Amino acid sequence: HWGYGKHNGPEHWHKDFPIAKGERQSPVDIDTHTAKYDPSLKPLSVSYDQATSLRILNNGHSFKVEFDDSQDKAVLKGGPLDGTYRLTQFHFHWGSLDGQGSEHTVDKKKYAAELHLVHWNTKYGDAGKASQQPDGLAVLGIFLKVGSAKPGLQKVVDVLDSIKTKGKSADFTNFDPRGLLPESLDYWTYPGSLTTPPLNECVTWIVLKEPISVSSEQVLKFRKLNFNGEGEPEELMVDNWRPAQPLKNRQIKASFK
Ligand SMILES: NS(=O)(=O)c1c(F)c(F)c(SCCO)c(F)c1NC1CCCCCCC1
Ligand SMILES: [Zn+2]
Repeated sequence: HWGYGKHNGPEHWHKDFPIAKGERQSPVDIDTHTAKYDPSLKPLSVSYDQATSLRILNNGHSFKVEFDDSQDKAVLKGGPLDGTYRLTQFHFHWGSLDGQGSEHTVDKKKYAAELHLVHWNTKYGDAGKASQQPDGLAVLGIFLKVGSAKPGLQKVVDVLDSIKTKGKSADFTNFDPRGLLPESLDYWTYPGSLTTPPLNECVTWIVLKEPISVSSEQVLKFRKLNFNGEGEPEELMVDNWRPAQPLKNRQIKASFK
């Protein structure tokens, strides 16, 4: 199966998922000087007031916090988007060291981690259907740098010892994702893809300019997770990021400047 290692990592994925060499793959490097300010772009509307987190899983690739998306409770709209996108889950990608871990890069700079809040367009009724559409998903990406702790992340990190190995899950209620957001909602946006198999080209990416700060203690807890299932040789879950892919025939638009 696919993963993040030498024999099954990103450079191999195209064998099982030919779309890996497609025209709108993610992530990308965001050239800040080349991104076009678009005064037509709207402020992003993040309405996470009624979010209902349900569970947290270690799936052997990352961990994901999944939400109740059976009614508009936590929705994204505006920005570059037409229509309403419901939040289904968030997850992170991170590195073995603080100088790598993000999927997107900014003028080639890598961040220590990247948070993805995954939303699906309600016009398609369910996330599976939405993933088959070019405007099906909107992923809000937030960079993490290491410095001051993020208090709103602490409830996540403190639960990770309970899901150390692949397949372990736990109930995870009343987590408020508003505590993961930076002050500014200035963003870059472009059409792209899932960053893991099946790599579907179904995502409107919205990448915030302003990172959040997390502490070294917080990211050390991410790096204590394991890729392996219990009983298998121990492999620390680190460097679960896809590198930047060719921009091809895309422009990155900026909501600011
Ligand atoms: N990274 S991402 O935000 O483009 C992303 C989606 F938008 C998705 F909608 C999904 S779910 C559809 C794939 O089966 C996804 F897995 C990822 N990637 C996964 C990261 C790899 C580790 C698995 C944990 C799930 C998220
Ligand atoms: Zn992701």
